[PDB]
Amino acid sequence: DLSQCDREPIHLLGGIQSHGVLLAFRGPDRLLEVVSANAQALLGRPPETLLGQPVGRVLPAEVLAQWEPLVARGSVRVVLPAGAYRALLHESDGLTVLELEPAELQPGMEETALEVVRRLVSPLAGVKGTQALLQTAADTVRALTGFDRVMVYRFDADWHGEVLAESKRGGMDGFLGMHFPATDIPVQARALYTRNPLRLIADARARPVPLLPPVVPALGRPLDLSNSALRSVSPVHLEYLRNMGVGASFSLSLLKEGVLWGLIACHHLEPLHISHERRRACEVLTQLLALQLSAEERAAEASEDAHRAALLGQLATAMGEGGTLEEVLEKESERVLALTGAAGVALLLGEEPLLVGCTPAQDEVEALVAWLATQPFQTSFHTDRLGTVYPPLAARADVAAGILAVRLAPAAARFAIWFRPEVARTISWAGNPRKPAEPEPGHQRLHPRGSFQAWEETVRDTSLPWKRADLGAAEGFRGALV
Amino acid sequence: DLSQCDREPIHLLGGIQSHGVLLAFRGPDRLLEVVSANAQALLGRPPETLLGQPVGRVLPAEVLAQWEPLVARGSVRVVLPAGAYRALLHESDGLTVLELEPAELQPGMEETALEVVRRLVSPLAGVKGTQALLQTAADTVRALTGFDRVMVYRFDADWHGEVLAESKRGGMDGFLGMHFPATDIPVQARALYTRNPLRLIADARARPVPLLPPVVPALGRPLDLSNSALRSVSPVHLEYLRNMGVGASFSLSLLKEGVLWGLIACHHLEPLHISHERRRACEVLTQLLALQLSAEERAAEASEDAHRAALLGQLATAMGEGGTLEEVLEKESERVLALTGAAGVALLLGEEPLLVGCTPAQDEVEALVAWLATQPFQTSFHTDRLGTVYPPLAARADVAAGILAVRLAPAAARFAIWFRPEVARTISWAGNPRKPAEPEPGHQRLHPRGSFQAWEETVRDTSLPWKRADLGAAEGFRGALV
Ligand SMILES: *CCC1=C(Cc2[nH]c(Cc3[nH]c(CC4=NC(=O)C(C=C)=C4C)c(C)c3CCC(=O)O)c(CCC(=O)O)c2C)NC(=O)[C@H]1C
Ligand SMILES: *CCC1=C(Cc2[nH]c(Cc3[nH]c(CC4=NC(=O)C(C=C)=C4C)c(C)c3CCC(=O)O)c(CCC(=O)O)c2C)NC(=O)[C@H]1C
Repeated sequence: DLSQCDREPIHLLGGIQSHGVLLAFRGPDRLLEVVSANAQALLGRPPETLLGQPVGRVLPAEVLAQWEPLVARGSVRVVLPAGAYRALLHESDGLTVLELEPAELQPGMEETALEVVRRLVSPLAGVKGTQALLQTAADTVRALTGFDRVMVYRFDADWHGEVLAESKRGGMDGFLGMHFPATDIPVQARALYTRNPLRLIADARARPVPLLPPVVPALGRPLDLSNSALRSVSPVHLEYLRNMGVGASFSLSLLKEGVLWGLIACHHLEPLHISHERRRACEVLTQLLALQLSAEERAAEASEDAHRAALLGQLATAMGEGGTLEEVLEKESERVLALTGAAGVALLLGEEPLLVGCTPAQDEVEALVAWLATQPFQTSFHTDRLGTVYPPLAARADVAAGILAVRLAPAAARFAIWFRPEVARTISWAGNPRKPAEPEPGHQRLHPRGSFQAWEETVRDTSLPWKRADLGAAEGFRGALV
Repeated sequence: DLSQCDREPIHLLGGIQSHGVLLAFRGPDRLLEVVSANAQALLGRPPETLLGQPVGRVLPAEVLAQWEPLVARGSVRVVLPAGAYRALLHESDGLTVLELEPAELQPGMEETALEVVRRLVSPLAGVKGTQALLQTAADTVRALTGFDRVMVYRFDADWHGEVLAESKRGGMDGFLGMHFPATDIPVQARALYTRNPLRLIADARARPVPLLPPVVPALGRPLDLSNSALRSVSPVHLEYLRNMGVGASFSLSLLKEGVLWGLIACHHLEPLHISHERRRACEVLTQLLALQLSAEERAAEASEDAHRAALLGQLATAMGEGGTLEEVLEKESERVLALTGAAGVALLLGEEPLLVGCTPAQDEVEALVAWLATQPFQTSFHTDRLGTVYPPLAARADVAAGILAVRLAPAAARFAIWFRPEVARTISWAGNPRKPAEPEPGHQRLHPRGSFQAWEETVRDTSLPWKRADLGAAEGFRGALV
């Protein structure tokens, strides 16, 4: 259900967080289009005052002369009196928006950065697990920027998600694992993330400063301030940081193959600044988890479906050692129950069901196969909510929860299905998971939570997942029987 | 192993490189043991002289401070007068050694080092080949190292291999797709390569130079300068250079998962040098493609094994429809002869076999199992040399070149086998491999082979090797034939 958590158009508000410089260019005489109320404490003149006029009469040697390589390169180094700010510019509406903001100072970066990166890619990164991949990312970002707590909050199925890391200064709180809403990083904000990796809400205690003059003439709405290394970000997300204990919340975003995954998310007690170049090399490490993820949750399969096949290669040479349908589906479906580690399986190869492991009684099954000739799939329907499809076989939530359809033939109920059950689970939310975002009488003006204190919920009457190798252990066993 | 190339004790050989100054202080109260030849140049005295004399009673004030921060840190920033170098050390045989050796002249070395990490990484890399993947990185090695000819090359099957990547400058003789030996980086090299990537012969033409006193007081032979940086080399490797465009080598490990997937040398037309940090930068990137093409085989497998589920599926729902095997197979033949990377096929199910496609004569299909049942296997026998281990069929470079077996019922002579042609496939060999290195009258000191021109090896035999997602389509079939 779309809501104004999603609705509300967070690219175009009134640009930028108060340490910036947007001076923007309709046409070939540059000309100053959308300026910045905060433009008098760099430059020397007020903005209004050169809003109508060229970059001949605006920019100083420093930034101006390297307006050439701006185009050429993407980044340049204006080192004008105030110290050393950045620049960064792309095309907008009819706009060559020069951005521009503070610079890094230390040679650290390469040396710091590197010693850091070779942590997150050693001789063999994954000797004791994937947690140890996840975490180092966390460790290194919090130790590469210089922070307190960070995390690995990944989305799942619902676009829900949970934090899967922690590195800290013994004396904050956290959010260690705890599942907490899908009504946070919503579709308009977290789809602008496939596009615009990195954020910097930082001294997100302070106020947002406007542009000039609100509507960027021609267009109608504000600018398009989405691709801009500065976005002042919404209230709805900042009223909420203020209840959380955040001057700055960084968030370094993620992806492997043209899908999201989760974020990085660095909380800090007071507010901090990270440079174009080094929240760009933040990006180079969040990028570097998304590989070694891809790599060997992939390769895990290969390895881990040899040790599956051997269990097929066993129940195959059974086949080889004397015609014995029933009796050799009996013994080597200890090894079938364990193909997909489960508690049973009933088979309908014509007669009744020689049904073996730890499942329901014939009566129930027979009522199940009929009902299952009613459902629409090419080979194998599976479910992990046995009530949510066929609630006759609810109360069997203790040995049933999912089944593994394989139609052994066309216009027939010839089959085999098995019985995977319910499991504890304490996915723990950051307050009652029902109410995530709660407002005042009318329902147009809504605010944050103000909570996060481990209100538990019990994912229950559920089951496990169905790893690529389950689905695939079946289509090989189709051919076995035929 | 094999011939005066054989034995040579290539590490413990004394003799170092002339821009660095190796020397260790054995003993507890840390006392200068053996000093290195052209040891002064930086050290101000005659080498021999100060052969007793504690840590720093000898080597300056400057380094005496630094003495402390390298015990702890591995690496320090020494700076005497003569531009002045920095030692990276270890503890390579009871004594614990200097490697006092140049520096980074300009803080770009790192600047560059990081951004060429980006070229070889951005998610959307390897999206126009893996020839290109490999190459893309290889292009950003050479970008740093300065060098004038980079390789990146793989050892196939044997411990031979072929230059399968280039990237030279102008008028540079090139091995683009060219090919050469095994007796180059021989047994001795690697065992030494797996533990420390990197080797540098930089004035590869300037002559080594002793280090007093060729054999260690309390041990026997020359040092054992195994792990080091201004070592030298078997007096032969830099020897099979003086008869090439020899600049100075620079080679790396790509130890892929466990084993040595090859390496990547680069030489100039004359002298160069690179630094401790720029070496490590070298190192870091060969870890890279290595990790990269691990993640690519380990992937494109997963693609194949899923790709021929959806084949098999097709197959089994021919298999479970009509009258009998011979009938269903007639068409589905072509579909199974698309599985063992499909070439041809047998099918000895008792009766006179079957030929479904391209095959030889029913006699030769029986005279195979006559041989096969007499010799070993639990199942199956991909030999692509099928005309040598079994030459009754030693002329079938049309119809059969290897085969694929499968025990259909085990302890019983029913198989189901695959014919798989010879394949003409040009090979441009470098000089004559019937000349690894021509020796002198005696056969006891070898100089090398001093020519390397295009050498044709159009082979007729072998057969496009069966892989995992090849071979792998068989375990299932064992199960199918029943
Ligand atoms: C009615 C809409 C609502 C918004 C708007 C909104 N939500 C987000 C996303 C967001 N939420 C969190 C929470 C959080 N605390 C942590 O420690 C971590 C990670 C471990 C998370 C995810 C985060 C971090 C984010 C976005 C990442 C970030 O905040 O840096 C956003 C994104 C902000 C934007 O404008 O881009 C918006 C706009 N918030 C609500 O509660 C509801 C009302
Ligand atoms: C009779 C014994 C022989 C030796 C002894 C020997 N050779 C080497 C070095 C070596 N050869 C190659 C191959 C190679 N890599 C490339 O990129 C190219 C083309 C430009 C070629 C031909 C390599 C890579 C190496 C070592 C890499 C390097 O140069 O650093 C060594 C290694 C000595 C050491 O480990 O320090 C030994 C001991 N070589 C012969 O050909 C025969 C005569």
